[PDB]
Amino acid sequence: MPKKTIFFGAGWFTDRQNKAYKEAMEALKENPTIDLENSYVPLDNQYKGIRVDEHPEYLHDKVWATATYNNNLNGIKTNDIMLGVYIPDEEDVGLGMELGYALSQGKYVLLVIPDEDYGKPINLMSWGVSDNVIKMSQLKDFNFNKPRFDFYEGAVY
Amino acid sequence: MPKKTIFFGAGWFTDRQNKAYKEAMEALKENPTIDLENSYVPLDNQYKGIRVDEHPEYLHDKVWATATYNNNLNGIKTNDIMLGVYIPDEEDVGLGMELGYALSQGKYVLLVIPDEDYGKPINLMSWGVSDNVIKMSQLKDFNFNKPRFDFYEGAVY
Amino acid sequence: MPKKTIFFGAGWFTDRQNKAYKEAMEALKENPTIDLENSYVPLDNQYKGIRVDEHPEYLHDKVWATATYNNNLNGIKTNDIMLGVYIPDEEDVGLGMELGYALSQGKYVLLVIPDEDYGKPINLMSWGVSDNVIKMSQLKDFNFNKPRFDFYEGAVY
Amino acid sequence: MPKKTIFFGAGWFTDRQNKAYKEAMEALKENPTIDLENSYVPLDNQYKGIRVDEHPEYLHDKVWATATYNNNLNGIKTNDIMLGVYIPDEEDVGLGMELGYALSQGKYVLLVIPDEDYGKPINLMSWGVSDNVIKMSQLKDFNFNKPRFDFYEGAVY
Amino acid sequence: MPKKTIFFGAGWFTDRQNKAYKEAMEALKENPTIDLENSYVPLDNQYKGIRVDEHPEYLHDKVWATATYNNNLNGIKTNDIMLGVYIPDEEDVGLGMELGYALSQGKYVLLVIPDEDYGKPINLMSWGVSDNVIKMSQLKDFNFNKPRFDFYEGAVY
Amino acid sequence: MPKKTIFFGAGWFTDRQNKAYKEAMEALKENPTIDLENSYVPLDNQYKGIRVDEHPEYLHDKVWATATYNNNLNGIKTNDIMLGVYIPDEEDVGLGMELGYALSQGKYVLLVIPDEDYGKPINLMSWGVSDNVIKMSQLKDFNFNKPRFDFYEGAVY
Ligand SMILES: Nc1ccn([C@@H]2O[C@H](CO)[C@@H](O)[C@H]2O)c(=O)n1
Ligand SMILES: Nc1ccn([C@@H]2O[C@H](CO)[C@@H](O)[C@H]2O)c(=O)n1
Ligand SMILES: Nc1ccn([C@@H]2O[C@H](CO)[C@@H](O)[C@H]2O)c(=O)n1
Ligand SMILES: Nc1ccn([C@@H]2O[C@H](CO)[C@@H](O)[C@H]2O)c(=O)n1
Ligand SMILES: Nc1ccn([C@@H]2O[C@H](CO)[C@@H](O)[C@H]2O)c(=O)n1
Ligand SMILES: Nc1ccn([C@@H]2O[C@H](CO)[C@@H](O)[C@H]2O)c(=O)n1
Repeated sequence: MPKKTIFFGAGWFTDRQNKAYKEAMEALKENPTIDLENSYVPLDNQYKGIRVDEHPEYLHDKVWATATYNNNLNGIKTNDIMLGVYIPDEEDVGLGMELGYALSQGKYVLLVIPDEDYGKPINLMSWGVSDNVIKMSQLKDFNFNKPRFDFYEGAVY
Repeated sequence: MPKKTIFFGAGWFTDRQNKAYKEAMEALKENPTIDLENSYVPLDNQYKGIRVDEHPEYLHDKVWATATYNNNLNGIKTNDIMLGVYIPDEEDVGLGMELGYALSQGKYVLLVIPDEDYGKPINLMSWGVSDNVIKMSQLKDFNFNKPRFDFYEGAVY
Repeated sequence: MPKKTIFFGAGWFTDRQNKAYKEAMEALKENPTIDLENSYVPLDNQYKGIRVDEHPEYLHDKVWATATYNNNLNGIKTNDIMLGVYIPDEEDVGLGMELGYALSQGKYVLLVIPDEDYGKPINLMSWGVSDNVIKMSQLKDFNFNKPRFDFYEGAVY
Repeated sequence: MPKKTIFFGAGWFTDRQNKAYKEAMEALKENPTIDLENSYVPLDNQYKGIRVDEHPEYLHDKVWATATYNNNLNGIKTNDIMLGVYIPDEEDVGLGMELGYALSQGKYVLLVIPDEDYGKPINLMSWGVSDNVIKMSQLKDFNFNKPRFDFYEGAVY
Repeated sequence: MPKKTIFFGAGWFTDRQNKAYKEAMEALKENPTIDLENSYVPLDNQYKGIRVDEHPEYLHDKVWATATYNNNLNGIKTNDIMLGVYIPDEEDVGLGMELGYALSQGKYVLLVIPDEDYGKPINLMSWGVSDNVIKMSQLKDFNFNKPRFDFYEGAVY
Repeated sequence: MPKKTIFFGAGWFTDRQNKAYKEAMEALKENPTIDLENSYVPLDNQYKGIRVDEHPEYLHDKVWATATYNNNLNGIKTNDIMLGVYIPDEEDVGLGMELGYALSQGKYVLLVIPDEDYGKPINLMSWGVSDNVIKMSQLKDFNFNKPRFDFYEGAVY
């Protein structure tokens, strides 16, 4: 079984983000076509250790920001597949940027939406960058070695 | 006097977005380095001239979506400069994607924030993709012939 | 009145190609949004000014080929708009490659088909790379300052 | 033995295409550096099942075309190597486009020509996009882990 | 008379670099196809207006470096043509990187070599990235509206 | 243990280059995350055999140069990681070009500097293209499966 690495695109601000985060991570743990160990998970890759939760003064530090921004781009460009954990009611400008970067870097762009949310409207441009969008319950068995193009069965605005 | 064209990146989904939209458009009309006539305004380039909020029968039309998505990419790639009307409290996933696309197309990426909001934290990834960020009241006089890189006078989250 | 430059993508290997070539060139001469003088015409930019059909000693010259190939890429990348004079029944692999290159360089990709052939099926991949396709008789009046995406009024095979 | 995946670029219209198709497929089956299972073969990836042979009404469907076009680009961008089964007498605009896309996506671009045809003239731009061109009989033993640049020993037009 | 802008690629780290710098700048002032006013000159675009050789406190400032690096990339991407003032005996790693970046941004890459040095061997990779190379005394009259590919009249090492 | 391939970017002119070359090669031989066998080493990939050491007439041959230039680009684009063996006192325009190419091709760009030299000033643009710069003694244990962004702890000019 060949395995692909992913960039774990996902917010961690809100309760719905955190729930979807935990679920997507569990699905990837079960997916035999994913090498999670060698995948890039932003939350586990805080520059120089420094946790911004505990030291918010770093949010005005240009060096911290440059390094964190660059680490994210690096994580996208050096991994096989771009994953976007996507909450239709809580769409994220940062994830959006990353989707557009991933597109430019020639990566497959997979959005994953919670089953309870699948079908709800998403932004045209999110709809368009995506090569495919699936429900959370399909993530554990998605074949990342044979990724295909498909359309969201759902609304755009 | 050389003139550049822009892509008008902006949400139109809240009252603060719409207010910023109207102000930015007025500033561009007054800027002697911008050719607004030959610029791309997404809201005037929707497929078949139809907005999905005014004709919700198009919410699941895949042809309308494909064409509108593609028209936007074309608007970014064929114009000189990428503009992002940006509300820190109401950031737009669609604009984010477009910032990433613009970066891929080698365009200058200028964010413009209402004066009342300038200085407030913005998303890391918006901070990073952007080449520069200014107050709404600076847009009318910005020299688009000599565009330069600068850091936002403001924090990220 | 702003003017754009074009790369003149066109075969010259059949009578219908050559007829379309001559017509497209005449239309461009009359289009007030085109600067034809500073446009790239492949047939005037062959290495050492020599065409391989008139001097078949060059059929295996690797230097002539490298230079002519590279001159074409340079012609696409340094001009505003990619034009493809396109015969549905006599499609050209060389033009196809160039359509792909132009896409990579972020150029508007306009196919122009003789009126007598407009509406006939074209290759899927030509249909997709193209931003738009028009009849020969529309080329003289096309506004290259406001280029937009549209679907071919026609089938694919 | 590391293995690479390919996109199987090849027409299936004519008798010469079909013969070369069958031969190239057999060679890849024998090549220990190719993972054919996880490679993208357009003919086995018809969108939503729908075979256009049996339902030609889909050739005027914009959604079918968008999806099929995108599936092909996706198959090129997500695989390691671009293969072009190339018939000098029957050159294909669609394959051409794909070669240019593959180039832009940073892939090795390998043309394979039937032994009976190797040496016959090919288009300059096909000659140029290619990183290498080989005879059909060399495909089964080509080392895809150590791909090199070389010139076609043959004519261009 | 159409005018193009340039990025002024040049070292300033030896006497021969500086002499070539001054000569190239004078030639550009006289070239009727160049808009020098709206061109990017790296030495006038250092972050905070400070040169590290005049203020060595900035030798380890990561913010100064990030901004100056980014300003240069922006200068290449937003101007029409990439110029490289090139000393065969004193080749510059920084300019080299920029040649590669310019290639990525689809810009014409023109090297200009002092007359006294024109014809001397240059690095293979400089020879290859360049679209063309000329003598300093040709820069004042070069037609930047019709830029073409040519091989250096000179060797590589 | 997954393994990545590299392009071995390094000069071989001077005594310091040759020493660093030998050391970097030995470190890669010891690194379990590198597949050196399938990596691209320019010095072992002389076109058509022809060694330029022994036949310097090839330095004025345009075909030799085209092929060697292209083989290098091909070696960068088809491998996972770009390595630059970097001597601060002897910076190389060719390596510079390759770094910029690698960046454009979405590769991780790792500079490696001799321990005796680590901390010495390097060009701004080398500092910027790099995703990371390490000392020679860290190369044997660098985890190429989890590459990260970091800043040189050293001077720029
Ligand atoms: N402080 C921050 C803010 C944003 N991010 C990146 O941006 C996405 C969420 O906006 C996430 O996918 C994440 O990669 C980050 O890493 N750190
Ligand atoms: N229905 C829609 C939705 C989005 N957009 C594009 O995306 C941004 C707004 O999210 C805008 O910047 C716009 O380009 C659009 O054009 N039409
Ligand atoms: N001998 C040749 C052959 C091809 N071409 C380029 O490719 C297209 C014609 O196939 C044309 O669009 C042209 O750019 C060329 O320039 N010279
Ligand atoms: N109806 C069609 C037409 C074309 N193609 C793609 O284009 C190439 C042949 O033109 C082939 O390589 C194939 O990928 C396709 O998939 N379906
Ligand atoms: N301190 C520095 C060092 C380098 N540069 C850029 O890189 C080239 C000179 O190496 C120049 O072409 C210039 O663009 C710079 O701008 N500032
Ligand atoms: N004659 C030459 C000259 C240069 N090179 C490539 O350029 C880098 C050193 O300049 C090296 O990294 C090497 O790839 C080459 O291969 N052959």
